[PDB]
Amino acid sequence: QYSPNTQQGRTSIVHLFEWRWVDIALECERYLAPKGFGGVQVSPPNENVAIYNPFRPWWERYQPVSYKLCTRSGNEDEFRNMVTRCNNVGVRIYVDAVINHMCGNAVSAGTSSTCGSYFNPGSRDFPAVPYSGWDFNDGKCKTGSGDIENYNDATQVRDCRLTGLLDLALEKDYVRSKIAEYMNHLIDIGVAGFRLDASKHMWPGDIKAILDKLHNLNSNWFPAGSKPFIYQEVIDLGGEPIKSSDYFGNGRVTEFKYGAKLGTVIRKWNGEKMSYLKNWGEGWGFVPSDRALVFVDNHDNQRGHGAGGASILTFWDARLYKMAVGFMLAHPYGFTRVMSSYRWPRQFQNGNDVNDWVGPPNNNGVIKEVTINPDTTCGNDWVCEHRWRQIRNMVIFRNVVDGQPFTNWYDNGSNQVAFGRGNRGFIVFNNDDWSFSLTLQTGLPAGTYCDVISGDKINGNCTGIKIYVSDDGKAHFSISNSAEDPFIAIHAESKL
Ligand SMILES: C[C@H]1O[C@H](O[C@H]2[C@H](O)[C@@H](O)[C@@H](O)O[C@@H]2CO)[C@H](O)[C@@H](O)[C@@H]1N[C@H]1C=C(CO)[C@@H](O[C@H]2O[C@H](CO)[C@@H](O[C@H]3O[C@H](CO)[C@@H](O)[C@H](O)[C@H]3O)[C@H](O)[C@H]2O)[C@H](O)[C@H]1O
Ligand SMILES: *[C@@H]1O[C@H](CO)[C@@H](O)[C@H](O)[C@H]1NC(C)=O
Ligand SMILES: [Ca+2]
Ligand SMILES: [Cl-]
Repeated sequence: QYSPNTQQGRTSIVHLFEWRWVDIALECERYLAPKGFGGVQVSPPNENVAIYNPFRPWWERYQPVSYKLCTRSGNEDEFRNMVTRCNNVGVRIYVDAVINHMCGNAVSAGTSSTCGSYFNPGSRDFPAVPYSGWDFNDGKCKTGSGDIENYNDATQVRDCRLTGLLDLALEKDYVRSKIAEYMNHLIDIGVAGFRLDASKHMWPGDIKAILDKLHNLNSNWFPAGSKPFIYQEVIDLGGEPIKSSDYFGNGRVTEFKYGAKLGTVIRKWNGEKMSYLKNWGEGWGFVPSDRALVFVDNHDNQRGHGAGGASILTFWDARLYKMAVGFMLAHPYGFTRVMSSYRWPRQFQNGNDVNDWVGPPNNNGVIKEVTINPDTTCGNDWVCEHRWRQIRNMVIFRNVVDGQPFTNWYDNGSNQVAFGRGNRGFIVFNNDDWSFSLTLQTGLPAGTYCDVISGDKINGNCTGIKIYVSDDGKAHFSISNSAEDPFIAIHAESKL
Protein backbone atom coordinates (compact mmCIF):
# COMPACT_ATOMS: atom_id res chain seq x y z
CA GLN A 1 0.00 0.00 0.00
CA TYR A 2 3.07 2.25 0.46
CA SER A 3 4.38 2.24 -3.10
CA PRO A 4 2.74 4.69 -5.57
CA ASN A 5 2.92 2.20 -8.44
CA THR A 6 4.10 5.02 -10.72
CA GLN A 7 6.18 4.36 -13.78
CA GLN A 8 9.87 4.10 -13.01
CA GLY A 9 11.34 7.59 -13.10
CA ARG A 10 8.14 9.52 -12.26
CA THR A 11 7.97 10.91 -8.73
CA SER A 12 4.87 13.14 -8.46
CA ILE A 13 1.12 13.08 -8.81
CA VAL A 14 -1.13 16.03 -9.61
CA HIS A 15 -4.58 16.83 -8.26
CA LEU A 16 -6.75 17.83 -11.23
CA PHE A 17 -9.45 19.17 -8.92
CA GLU A 18 -12.95 19.02 -10.46
CA TRP A 19 -11.60 18.26 -13.95
CA ARG A 20 -13.79 16.32 -16.38
CA TRP A 21 -12.71 12.80 -17.43
CA VAL A 22 -12.34 13.72 -21.14
CA ASP A 23 -10.08 16.65 -20.23
CA ILE A 24 -7.91 14.51 -17.98
CA ALA A 25 -7.61 11.82 -20.69
CA LEU A 26 -6.19 14.18 -23.28
CA GLU A 27 -4.11 15.96 -20.64
CA CYS A 28 -2.44 12.62 -19.91
CA GLU A 29 -1.52 12.24 -23.58
CA ARG A 30 -0.67 15.86 -24.45
CA TYR A 31 1.19 16.99 -21.34
CA LEU A 32 1.42 14.70 -18.29
CA ALA A 33 3.14 11.80 -20.05
CA PRO A 34 5.78 13.82 -21.96
CA LYS A 35 6.47 16.15 -19.00
CA GLY A 36 7.14 13.23 -16.68
CA PHE A 37 4.16 13.39 -14.30
CA GLY A 38 3.59 10.16 -12.36
CA GLY A 39 -0.16 10.29 -11.90
CA VAL A 40 -3.41 12.10 -11.32
CA GLN A 41 -5.65 12.37 -8.28
CA VAL A 42 -9.22 12.71 -9.50
CA SER A 43 -12.28 14.07 -7.76
CA PRO A 44 -14.81 11.55 -6.38
CA PRO A 45 -16.12 9.56 -9.40
CA ASN A 46 -19.22 8.24 -7.60
CA GLU A 47 -22.73 9.72 -7.71
CA ASN A 48 -23.26 12.61 -5.29
CA VAL A 49 -26.04 14.94 -4.19
CA ALA A 50 -26.83 17.83 -6.52
CA ILE A 51 -26.89 20.91 -4.27
CA TYR A 52 -28.58 24.01 -5.68
CA ASN A 53 -28.29 26.10 -2.52
CA PRO A 54 -25.57 27.26 -2.80
CA PHE A 55 -25.33 26.59 -6.55
CA ARG A 56 -23.37 23.40 -7.28
CA PRO A 57 -20.60 23.87 -4.66
CA TRP A 58 -17.38 21.89 -4.96
CA TRP A 59 -18.14 20.09 -1.66
CA GLU A 60 -21.36 18.54 -2.99
CA ARG A 61 -19.04 15.82 -4.35
CA TYR A 62 -18.28 14.75 -0.78
CA GLN A 63 -21.89 13.72 -0.18
CA PRO A 64 -22.40 10.27 -1.82
CA VAL A 65 -25.75 8.96 -3.02
CA SER A 66 -24.50 5.74 -4.62
CA TYR A 67 -21.40 4.11 -6.08
CA LYS A 68 -22.43 4.59 -9.69
CA LEU A 69 -19.67 6.25 -11.77
CA CYS A 70 -21.82 9.17 -12.75
CA THR A 71 -20.90 12.76 -11.94
CA ARG A 72 -20.40 16.20 -13.45
CA SER A 73 -16.97 14.92 -14.51
CA GLY A 74 -18.56 12.28 -16.75
CA ASN A 75 -20.09 8.80 -16.88
CA GLU A 76 -18.60 5.31 -16.45
CA ASP A 77 -17.64 4.99 -20.11
CA GLU A 78 -15.81 8.31 -20.04
CA PHE A 79 -14.11 7.34 -16.77
CA ARG A 80 -12.93 3.98 -18.13
CA ASN A 81 -11.71 5.69 -21.30
CA MET A 82 -9.63 8.12 -19.23
CA VAL A 83 -8.03 5.40 -17.09
CA THR A 84 -7.17 3.28 -20.13
CA ARG A 85 -5.70 6.18 -22.09
CA CYS A 86 -3.73 7.49 -19.12
CA ASN A 87 -2.35 4.05 -18.22
CA ASN A 88 -1.43 3.47 -21.85
CA VAL A 89 0.93 6.44 -21.61
CA GLY A 90 2.26 5.57 -18.16
CA VAL A 91 0.23 8.07 -16.10
CA ARG A 92 -1.59 6.53 -13.12
CA ILE A 93 -4.98 7.40 -11.72
CA TYR A 94 -5.73 7.66 -7.99
CA VAL A 95 -9.33 7.92 -6.89
CA ASP A 96 -10.68 10.08 -4.08
CA ALA A 97 -12.66 7.46 -2.14
CA VAL A 98 -15.46 8.84 0.03
CA ILE A 99 -16.25 5.79 2.13
CA ASN A 100 -16.73 7.11 5.67
CA HIS A 101 -20.23 8.39 5.04
CA MET A 102 -23.11 9.19 2.74
CA CYS A 103 -24.78 12.64 2.32
CA GLY A 104 -25.99 15.10 4.96
CA ASN A 105 -28.74 13.71 7.18
CA ALA A 106 -30.85 16.83 6.53
CA VAL A 107 -30.79 16.71 2.72
CA SER A 108 -34.28 16.38 1.19
CA ALA A 109 -35.29 12.95 -0.12
CA GLY A 110 -35.80 12.65 -3.86
CA THR A 111 -33.74 12.34 -7.03
CA SER A 112 -31.56 15.44 -6.80
CA SER A 113 -28.45 13.42 -7.58
CA THR A 114 -25.85 13.51 -10.36
CA CYS A 115 -27.98 11.00 -12.29
CA GLY A 116 -31.40 10.42 -10.85
CA SER A 117 -30.71 7.84 -8.19
CA TYR A 118 -33.40 8.06 -5.54
CA PHE A 119 -32.34 8.56 -1.94
CA ASN A 120 -33.90 9.41 1.40
CA PRO A 121 -31.49 10.64 4.09
CA GLY A 122 -34.31 11.02 6.61
CA SER A 123 -35.13 7.34 6.57
CA ARG A 124 -31.51 6.28 5.89
CA ASP A 125 -32.63 4.80 2.57
CA PHE A 126 -30.07 4.54 -0.24
CA PRO A 127 -31.62 1.91 -2.59
CA ALA A 128 -29.05 2.34 -5.33
CA VAL A 129 -26.29 0.77 -3.18
CA PRO A 130 -28.30 -0.49 -1.30
CA TYR A 131 -27.98 0.85 2.26
CA SER A 132 -30.60 1.05 4.98
CA GLY A 133 -30.99 2.30 8.53
CA TRP A 134 -29.00 -0.48 10.21
CA ASP A 135 -26.03 0.33 7.97
CA PHE A 136 -25.34 3.62 9.79
CA ASN A 137 -23.88 4.51 13.22
CA ASP A 138 -26.96 6.34 14.51
CA GLY A 139 -27.31 3.96 17.46
CA LYS A 140 -23.55 3.88 18.10
CA CYS A 141 -22.92 7.62 18.38
CA LYS A 142 -23.12 8.88 21.95
CA THR A 143 -23.28 12.68 21.47
CA GLY A 144 -26.45 14.65 22.14
CA SER A 145 -26.52 16.18 18.66
CA GLY A 146 -25.51 13.01 16.85
CA ASP A 147 -22.66 14.94 15.22
CA ILE A 148 -19.00 15.13 16.18
CA GLU A 149 -18.78 17.76 18.91
CA ASN A 150 -15.35 17.31 20.45
CA TYR A 151 -12.19 16.09 18.72
CA ASN A 152 -10.73 15.32 22.15
CA ASP A 153 -12.92 12.22 22.26
CA ALA A 154 -11.45 9.68 19.84
CA THR A 155 -14.61 7.56 19.99
CA GLN A 156 -17.14 10.17 18.82
CA VAL A 157 -14.72 11.32 16.13
CA ARG A 158 -15.16 7.86 14.54
CA ASP A 159 -18.75 6.91 15.45
CA CYS A 160 -20.54 10.23 15.02
CA ARG A 161 -21.47 12.34 11.96
CA LEU A 162 -18.86 14.70 10.56
CA THR A 163 -20.84 17.93 9.98
CA GLY A 164 -24.03 15.87 9.78
CA LEU A 165 -22.84 13.41 7.11
CA LEU A 166 -24.56 10.04 7.69
CA ASP A 167 -21.87 7.80 9.23
CA LEU A 168 -21.54 4.30 7.78
CA ALA A 169 -21.24 1.36 10.20
CA LEU A 170 -17.83 0.23 8.90
CA GLU A 171 -17.67 -2.61 11.42
CA LYS A 172 -20.38 -4.51 9.50
CA ASP A 173 -19.13 -7.00 6.94
CA TYR A 174 -22.00 -6.04 4.66
CA VAL A 175 -20.94 -2.40 4.63
CA ARG A 176 -17.27 -3.37 4.24
CA SER A 177 -18.24 -5.56 1.26
CA LYS A 178 -20.25 -2.86 -0.52
CA ILE A 179 -17.34 -0.44 -0.25
CA ALA A 180 -14.90 -3.12 -1.43
CA GLU A 181 -17.23 -3.91 -4.32
CA TYR A 182 -16.95 -0.28 -5.37
CA MET A 183 -13.16 -0.05 -4.97
CA ASN A 184 -12.55 -3.39 -6.73
CA HIS A 185 -14.63 -2.21 -9.65
CA LEU A 186 -12.29 0.77 -9.95
CA ILE A 187 -9.19 -1.35 -9.43
CA ASP A 188 -10.27 -3.74 -12.20
CA ILE A 189 -10.87 -0.76 -14.47
CA GLY A 190 -7.25 0.19 -13.97
CA VAL A 191 -6.85 2.66 -11.06
CA ALA A 192 -3.50 2.45 -9.23
CA GLY A 193 -4.62 3.62 -5.80
CA PHE A 194 -6.83 5.73 -3.57
CA ARG A 195 -7.00 8.71 -1.32
CA LEU A 196 -9.04 7.64 1.67
CA ASP A 197 -11.22 10.63 2.49
CA ALA A 198 -11.84 11.41 6.18
CA SER A 199 -9.62 8.57 7.37
CA LYS A 200 -9.42 10.10 10.85
CA HIS A 201 -13.15 9.39 11.15
CA MET A 202 -12.66 5.68 10.62
CA TRP A 203 -11.12 3.11 12.93
CA PRO A 204 -7.72 1.94 11.62
CA GLY A 205 -8.94 -1.64 12.05
CA ASP A 206 -12.08 -1.05 9.99
CA ILE A 207 -10.00 0.47 7.20
CA LYS A 208 -7.64 -2.52 7.29
CA ALA A 209 -10.59 -4.93 7.05
CA ILE A 210 -11.69 -3.20 3.84
CA LEU A 211 -8.22 -3.13 2.30
CA ASP A 212 -7.97 -6.88 2.94
CA LYS A 213 -10.87 -7.31 0.49
CA LEU A 214 -9.15 -5.40 -2.34
CA HIS A 215 -7.83 -7.00 -5.52
CA ASN A 216 -4.30 -6.70 -6.82
CA LEU A 217 -3.83 -4.10 -9.60
CA ASN A 218 -5.03 -4.98 -13.14
CA SER A 219 -2.49 -7.47 -14.56
CA ASN A 220 -2.86 -5.93 -18.05
CA TRP A 221 -0.86 -2.87 -16.94
CA PHE A 222 0.76 -3.75 -13.61
CA PRO A 223 3.09 -6.58 -12.55
CA ALA A 224 1.54 -9.52 -10.73
CA GLY A 225 1.19 -9.00 -6.99
CA SER A 226 0.84 -5.22 -7.21
CA LYS A 227 -1.11 -3.68 -4.32
CA PRO A 228 -3.11 -0.44 -4.59
CA PHE A 229 -1.38 2.71 -3.33
CA ILE A 230 -3.15 3.98 -0.23
CA TYR A 231 -2.87 7.46 1.25
CA GLN A 232 -5.12 8.31 4.17
CA GLU A 233 -6.38 11.80 4.87
CA VAL A 234 -5.61 12.32 8.52
CA ILE A 235 -5.19 15.87 9.81
CA ASP A 236 -2.77 15.63 12.71
CA LEU A 237 -1.24 18.93 13.71
CA GLY A 238 -0.30 17.72 17.19
CA GLY A 239 -2.96 18.37 19.82
CA GLU A 240 -5.49 15.56 19.57
CA PRO A 241 -5.69 12.01 20.96
CA ILE A 242 -5.75 10.55 17.42
CA LYS A 243 -2.34 10.27 15.79
CA SER A 244 -1.53 9.73 12.13
CA SER A 245 0.93 6.98 13.14
CA ASP A 246 -2.11 4.91 14.20
CA TYR A 247 -2.79 4.43 10.49
CA PHE A 248 0.74 3.42 9.38
CA GLY A 249 -0.40 -0.19 9.03
CA ASN A 250 -2.87 0.66 6.24
CA GLY A 251 -0.66 2.84 4.05
CA ARG A 252 0.70 6.37 3.77
CA VAL A 253 -0.80 9.42 5.47
CA THR A 254 -1.23 13.04 4.46
CA GLU A 255 1.31 15.14 6.34
CA PHE A 256 -0.52 18.43 6.96
CA LYS A 257 2.24 19.83 9.17
CA TYR A 258 4.36 20.07 6.01
CA GLY A 259 2.43 22.79 4.20
CA ALA A 260 1.50 24.62 7.39
CA LYS A 261 5.12 24.92 8.57
CA LEU A 262 6.47 25.68 5.09
CA GLY A 263 3.99 28.52 4.68
CA THR A 264 5.02 30.04 8.01
CA VAL A 265 8.74 29.87 7.25
CA ILE A 266 8.41 31.24 3.71
CA ARG A 267 6.09 34.02 4.93
CA LYS A 268 8.65 34.60 7.68
CA TRP A 269 6.00 34.53 10.38
CA ASN A 270 6.84 34.61 14.11
CA GLY A 271 10.57 34.91 13.42
CA GLU A 272 10.88 31.80 11.23
CA LYS A 273 13.67 31.71 8.62
CA MET A 274 14.57 29.51 5.65
CA SER A 275 17.89 28.78 7.37
CA TYR A 276 15.92 26.64 9.83
CA LEU A 277 15.04 24.23 7.01
CA LYS A 278 18.45 22.52 7.11
CA ASN A 279 16.92 19.69 9.16
CA TRP A 280 13.54 19.78 7.40
CA GLY A 281 11.65 16.50 7.64
CA GLU A 282 11.40 14.08 10.54
CA GLY A 283 13.58 16.51 12.47
CA TRP A 284 10.57 18.83 12.55
CA GLY A 285 8.35 16.15 14.04
CA PHE A 286 6.90 14.94 10.74
CA VAL A 287 5.95 11.32 10.07
CA PRO A 288 8.58 8.99 8.53
CA SER A 289 9.32 9.96 4.92
CA ASP A 290 8.24 6.52 3.66
CA ARG A 291 4.74 7.05 5.10
CA ALA A 292 4.26 10.62 4.03
CA LEU A 293 2.28 12.21 1.24
CA VAL A 294 3.28 15.89 1.10
CA PHE A 295 1.89 19.00 -0.52
CA VAL A 296 1.93 22.78 -0.10
CA ASP A 297 -1.84 23.24 -0.28
CA ASN A 298 -4.83 20.98 -0.90
CA HIS A 299 -8.39 21.49 -2.18
CA ASP A 300 -9.56 22.16 1.39
CA ASN A 301 -7.03 24.55 2.92
CA GLN A 302 -6.44 26.57 -0.24
CA ARG A 303 -9.89 27.99 0.52
CA GLY A 304 -9.78 27.81 4.33
CA HIS A 305 -11.72 24.54 4.67
CA GLY A 306 -9.18 22.30 6.31
CA ALA A 307 -6.20 22.87 8.52
CA GLY A 308 -3.10 25.01 8.09
CA GLY A 309 -4.80 28.33 8.56
CA ALA A 310 -3.75 31.64 7.05
CA SER A 311 -0.13 30.49 6.66
CA ILE A 312 -0.99 28.16 3.76
CA LEU A 313 0.44 29.32 0.44
CA THR A 314 -1.62 29.08 -2.75
CA PHE A 315 -1.63 30.15 -6.41
CA TRP A 316 -3.04 33.47 -5.15
CA ASP A 317 0.42 34.11 -3.65
CA ALA A 318 2.14 33.15 -6.93
CA ARG A 319 5.68 34.38 -6.17
CA LEU A 320 5.97 32.73 -2.74
CA TYR A 321 3.96 29.70 -3.89
CA LYS A 322 6.46 28.85 -6.67
CA MET A 323 9.26 29.03 -4.12
CA ALA A 324 7.41 26.72 -1.73
CA VAL A 325 6.52 24.20 -4.39
CA GLY A 326 10.10 24.41 -5.67
CA PHE A 327 11.59 23.67 -2.25
CA MET A 328 9.17 20.77 -1.79
CA LEU A 329 10.04 18.88 -4.95
CA ALA A 330 13.75 19.57 -4.54
CA HIS A 331 13.74 18.11 -1.05
CA PRO A 332 13.95 14.29 -0.61
CA TYR A 333 11.29 14.03 2.12
CA GLY A 334 8.08 12.19 1.21
CA PHE A 335 5.99 11.60 -1.92
CA THR A 336 4.95 14.86 -3.51
CA ARG A 337 1.52 15.95 -4.69
CA VAL A 338 1.14 19.08 -6.79
CA MET A 339 -2.11 21.03 -6.75
CA SER A 340 -4.04 22.22 -9.83
CA SER A 341 -6.95 24.55 -9.18
CA TYR A 342 -9.53 26.82 -10.68
CA ARG A 343 -10.12 30.51 -10.11
CA TRP A 344 -13.05 31.63 -8.00
CA PRO A 345 -14.25 35.07 -6.89
CA ARG A 346 -12.57 35.20 -3.50
CA GLN A 347 -14.52 37.71 -1.37
CA PHE A 348 -12.86 38.37 1.99
CA GLN A 349 -15.19 39.79 4.62
CA ASN A 350 -13.89 40.22 8.16
CA GLY A 351 -10.92 38.05 7.26
CA ASN A 352 -12.98 35.21 5.80
CA ASP A 353 -13.81 34.33 2.18
CA VAL A 354 -17.61 34.20 1.75
CA ASN A 355 -17.27 32.51 -1.66
CA ASP A 356 -15.29 29.49 -0.41
CA TRP A 357 -18.13 27.23 -1.62
CA VAL A 358 -17.99 28.22 -5.32
CA GLY A 359 -17.60 25.16 -7.53
CA PRO A 360 -15.64 24.65 -10.80
CA PRO A 361 -15.97 27.03 -13.80
CA ASN A 362 -19.28 26.22 -15.46
CA ASN A 363 -22.16 27.12 -17.71
CA ASN A 364 -25.48 26.50 -16.01
CA GLY A 365 -23.91 23.81 -13.81
CA VAL A 366 -22.09 22.14 -16.70
CA ILE A 367 -18.36 22.15 -16.00
CA LYS A 368 -16.35 24.07 -18.60
CA GLU A 369 -13.71 22.35 -20.69
CA VAL A 370 -10.06 23.01 -20.01
CA THR A 371 -8.84 25.13 -22.90
CA ILE A 372 -5.14 25.48 -23.69
CA ASN A 373 -3.58 28.76 -24.76
CA PRO A 374 -0.71 29.10 -27.26
CA ASP A 375 1.68 29.83 -24.38
CA THR A 376 0.66 26.47 -22.88
CA THR A 377 -1.39 28.06 -20.11
CA CYS A 378 -5.08 27.28 -19.49
CA GLY A 379 -8.18 29.34 -20.09
CA ASN A 380 -11.78 29.03 -18.85
CA ASP A 381 -10.62 30.03 -15.34
CA TRP A 382 -8.51 26.93 -14.80
CA VAL A 383 -5.27 27.89 -13.04
CA CYS A 384 -3.27 24.82 -14.16
CA GLU A 385 -0.35 25.37 -11.77
CA HIS A 386 1.12 22.12 -13.07
CA ARG A 387 1.63 23.88 -16.40
CA TRP A 388 3.56 26.83 -14.93
CA ARG A 389 7.15 26.60 -16.20
CA GLN A 390 8.64 26.99 -12.69
CA ILE A 391 6.52 24.16 -11.30
CA ARG A 392 6.58 21.87 -14.32
CA ASN A 393 10.37 22.12 -14.51
CA MET A 394 10.71 21.33 -10.81
CA VAL A 395 8.52 18.26 -11.28
CA ILE A 396 11.09 17.08 -13.81
CA PHE A 397 13.88 18.16 -11.45
CA ARG A 398 12.58 15.69 -8.84
CA ASN A 399 12.57 12.87 -11.40
CA VAL A 400 16.17 13.62 -12.46
CA VAL A 401 17.58 13.65 -8.92
CA ASP A 402 15.48 10.72 -7.68
CA GLY A 403 17.49 8.73 -5.16
CA GLN A 404 20.25 11.29 -4.73
CA PRO A 405 21.13 12.38 -1.18
CA PHE A 406 20.67 15.78 0.39
CA THR A 407 24.02 17.58 0.45
CA ASN A 408 26.04 20.76 0.08
CA TRP A 409 23.67 22.83 2.20
CA TYR A 410 24.38 26.54 2.60
CA ASP A 411 22.64 29.34 4.50
CA ASN A 412 23.41 32.92 5.46
CA GLY A 413 21.78 32.57 8.86
CA SER A 414 18.74 34.32 7.40
CA ASN A 415 16.66 33.50 4.30
CA GLN A 416 19.34 32.73 1.70
CA VAL A 417 19.90 29.00 1.46
CA ALA A 418 21.03 26.35 -0.99
CA PHE A 419 21.53 22.62 -1.24
CA GLY A 420 22.11 19.91 -3.77
CA ARG A 421 20.98 16.41 -4.55
CA GLY A 422 24.01 14.19 -5.03
CA ASN A 423 25.67 15.17 -8.29
CA ARG A 424 22.48 15.50 -10.32
CA GLY A 425 20.96 18.72 -9.02
CA PHE A 426 21.42 22.03 -7.19
CA ILE A 427 18.95 24.71 -6.03
CA VAL A 428 19.44 28.21 -4.58
CA PHE A 429 16.90 30.42 -2.79
CA ASN A 430 16.88 34.12 -1.92
CA ASN A 431 14.02 35.13 0.35
CA ASP A 432 15.82 38.07 1.98
CA ASP A 433 15.23 41.75 1.17
CA TRP A 434 18.69 42.08 -0.31
CA SER A 435 20.67 40.59 -3.19
CA PHE A 436 22.43 37.27 -3.17
CA SER A 437 25.72 36.97 -5.00
CA LEU A 438 28.08 34.20 -4.05
CA THR A 439 30.14 31.31 -5.35
CA LEU A 440 28.84 28.00 -4.01
CA GLN A 441 29.88 24.35 -4.10
CA THR A 442 27.27 22.50 -6.20
CA GLY A 443 28.71 18.99 -6.31
CA LEU A 444 27.90 18.95 -10.02
CA PRO A 445 30.20 18.13 -12.96
CA ALA A 446 31.82 21.12 -14.70
CA GLY A 447 29.87 22.68 -17.56
CA THR A 448 27.18 25.15 -18.56
CA TYR A 449 23.71 24.59 -17.14
CA CYS A 450 20.39 26.17 -17.93
CA ASP A 451 18.44 27.57 -14.99
CA VAL A 452 15.08 25.74 -15.23
CA ILE A 453 13.20 28.39 -13.23
CA SER A 454 13.82 31.44 -15.45
CA GLY A 455 13.88 29.40 -18.64
CA ASP A 456 14.36 26.11 -20.43
CA LYS A 457 16.95 24.18 -22.36
CA ILE A 458 15.80 24.23 -25.97
CA ASN A 459 17.74 23.31 -29.10
CA GLY A 460 21.07 23.08 -27.29
CA ASN A 461 20.55 26.53 -25.74
CA CYS A 462 19.07 28.15 -22.61
CA THR A 463 16.18 30.59 -22.83
CA GLY A 464 16.85 31.96 -19.36
CA ILE A 465 19.75 32.31 -16.94
CA LYS A 466 22.91 30.27 -17.50
CA ILE A 467 25.13 28.91 -14.75
CA TYR A 468 28.78 27.96 -15.20
CA VAL A 469 30.18 25.16 -13.03
CA SER A 470 33.97 24.85 -12.77
CA ASP A 471 36.16 21.74 -12.45
CA ASP A 472 35.91 21.85 -8.65
CA GLY A 473 32.11 21.96 -8.79
CA LYS A 474 31.93 25.60 -7.75
CA ALA A 475 29.58 28.06 -9.44
CA HIS A 476 28.61 31.69 -8.95
CA PHE A 477 24.97 32.47 -8.24
CA SER A 478 23.37 35.90 -8.42
CA ILE A 479 19.77 36.48 -7.34
CA SER A 480 18.29 39.92 -6.79
CA ASN A 481 15.47 40.28 -4.29
CA SER A 482 13.67 41.99 -7.17
CA ALA A 483 13.77 38.93 -9.42
CA GLU A 484 10.45 37.83 -10.61
CA ASP A 485 11.38 34.28 -9.22
CA PRO A 486 14.03 34.56 -6.44
CA PHE A 487 15.44 31.08 -6.89
CA ILE A 488 17.58 29.16 -9.38
CA ALA A 489 17.62 25.43 -10.07
CA ILE A 490 19.90 23.39 -12.33
CA HIS A 491 20.21 19.66 -12.91
CA ALA A 492 21.97 16.95 -14.95
CA GLU A 493 19.38 17.16 -17.73
CA SER A 494 19.58 20.94 -17.91
CA LYS A 495 23.28 20.72 -18.68
CA LEU A 496 24.16 22.06 -22.07
C1 LIG B 1 -12.84 19.39 5.82
C2 LIG B 1 -12.18 18.43 6.82
O1 LIG B 1 -12.86 18.52 8.08
C3 LIG B 1 -12.32 17.72 9.12
O2 LIG B 1 -11.12 18.31 9.54
C4 LIG B 1 -11.11 18.73 10.90
C5 LIG B 1 -9.80 18.25 11.52
O3 LIG B 1 -9.74 16.84 11.51
C6 LIG B 1 -9.65 18.74 12.96
O4 LIG B 1 -8.40 18.29 13.44
C7 LIG B 1 -9.75 20.28 13.04
O5 LIG B 1 -8.60 20.93 12.54
O6 LIG B 1 -10.92 20.73 12.34
C8 LIG B 1 -11.11 20.29 10.98
C9 LIG B 1 -12.42 20.90 10.44
O7 LIG B 1 -13.54 20.37 11.11
C10 LIG B 1 -12.09 16.23 8.71
O8 LIG B 1 -11.26 15.62 9.67
C11 LIG B 1 -11.46 16.09 7.30
O9 LIG B 1 -11.56 14.74 6.91
C12 LIG B 1 -12.26 16.97 6.31
N1 LIG B 1 -11.67 16.89 4.95
C13 LIG B 1 -12.20 15.87 3.96
C14 LIG B 1 -13.61 15.31 4.15
C15 LIG B 1 -14.83 15.94 3.98
C16 LIG B 1 -16.07 15.18 4.14
O10 LIG B 1 -16.25 14.23 3.07
C17 LIG B 1 -14.75 17.13 2.96
O11 LIG B 1 -15.57 18.18 3.42
C18 LIG B 1 -16.23 18.97 2.45
O12 LIG B 1 -17.51 18.39 2.12
C19 LIG B 1 -18.52 18.45 3.15
C20 LIG B 1 -19.79 17.75 2.60
O13 LIG B 1 -20.35 18.46 1.52
C21 LIG B 1 -18.76 19.95 3.50
O14 LIG B 1 -19.81 20.09 4.44
C22 LIG B 1 -20.98 20.71 3.88
O15 LIG B 1 -22.06 19.79 3.93
C23 LIG B 1 -22.47 19.40 5.24
C24 LIG B 1 -23.65 18.43 5.05
O16 LIG B 1 -24.07 17.89 6.27
C25 LIG B 1 -22.88 20.66 6.07
O17 LIG B 1 -23.25 20.30 7.39
C26 LIG B 1 -21.71 21.65 6.11
O18 LIG B 1 -22.11 22.83 6.79
C27 LIG B 1 -21.35 22.00 4.65
O19 LIG B 1 -20.28 22.89 4.59
C28 LIG B 1 -17.46 20.52 4.07
O20 LIG B 1 -17.64 21.88 4.43
C29 LIG B 1 -16.34 20.42 3.00
O21 LIG B 1 -15.11 20.77 3.60
C30 LIG B 1 -13.32 17.62 2.58
O22 LIG B 1 -13.40 18.19 1.29
C31 LIG B 1 -12.28 16.45 2.56
O23 LIG B 1 -11.05 16.95 2.15
C1 LIG C 1 22.44 28.67 -29.73
O1 LIG C 1 22.05 30.01 -29.97
C2 LIG C 1 22.98 30.82 -30.77
C3 LIG C 1 22.37 32.21 -30.93
O2 LIG C 1 22.14 32.81 -29.65
C4 LIG C 1 23.27 30.12 -32.12
O3 LIG C 1 24.38 30.80 -32.72
C5 LIG C 1 23.61 28.67 -31.92
O4 LIG C 1 23.69 27.97 -33.19
C6 LIG C 1 22.58 27.95 -31.05
N1 LIG C 1 23.03 26.57 -30.81
C7 LIG C 1 22.36 25.54 -31.31
C8 LIG C 1 22.97 24.21 -30.95
O5 LIG C 1 21.35 25.63 -32.01
CA1 LIG D 1 -17.10 7.33 10.94
CL1 LIG E 1 -5.80 15.48 1.08
